[PDB]
Amino acid sequence: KDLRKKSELQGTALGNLKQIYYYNEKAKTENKESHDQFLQHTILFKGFFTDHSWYNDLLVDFDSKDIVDKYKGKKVDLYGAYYGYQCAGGTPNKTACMYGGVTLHDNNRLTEEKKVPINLWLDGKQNTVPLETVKTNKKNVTVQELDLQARRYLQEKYNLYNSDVFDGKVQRGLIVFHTSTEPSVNYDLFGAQGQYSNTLLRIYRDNKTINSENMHIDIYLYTS
Ligand SMILES: [Zn+2]
Repeated sequence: KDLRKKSELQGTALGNLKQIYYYNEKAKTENKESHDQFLQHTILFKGFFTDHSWYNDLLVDFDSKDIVDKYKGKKVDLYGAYYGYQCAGGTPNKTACMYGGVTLHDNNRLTEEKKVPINLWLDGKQNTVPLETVKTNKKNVTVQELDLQARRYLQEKYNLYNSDVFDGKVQRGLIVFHTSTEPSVNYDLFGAQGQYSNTLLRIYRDNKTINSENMHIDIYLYTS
């Protein structure tokens, strides 16, 4: 297809993708509230981390002040991948970074959690994915929240982000967040830019959320 290939992805790019989607901790937290803005289109959550870990503040970046004004001062829920490297922001080695992942709290919580159906095809051979693979308690959920889970599995079941010598067989792939309404969102499993989280995680900057009810995912893998 018109998919980018593993070959082109630097050894650190492929490594960081693997840390992001497999090795790293996601930032999940409910009923959070922030008034703090930081330079035109980012919200700053003072003391996002309540444990005793490296990072204290979190800096959520978005495409525009439109999205920022949609959440600033509102009770939001977070779910995403955060990074410390090149986290261009305020408090020194204390501010971590995330792109979007912000959701509106109220009325979003579902009665019973939704298991999002993934259809998989490795070289046409439709392989089946477990039903608990990707799940969310949100009526309206970020593509990032679904993505982080969807890709975790492809890392596990398929070593997607492995060097060709350690079974990184698939060399091209596409993930599709097919929704029951608007045009499905599609990602190229290898089309990220850069080799570090600062640019790789930028794809989610649009804070694109979708309807979880009556929706699923399509994953196409090609080992050629
Ligand atoms: Zn579909």
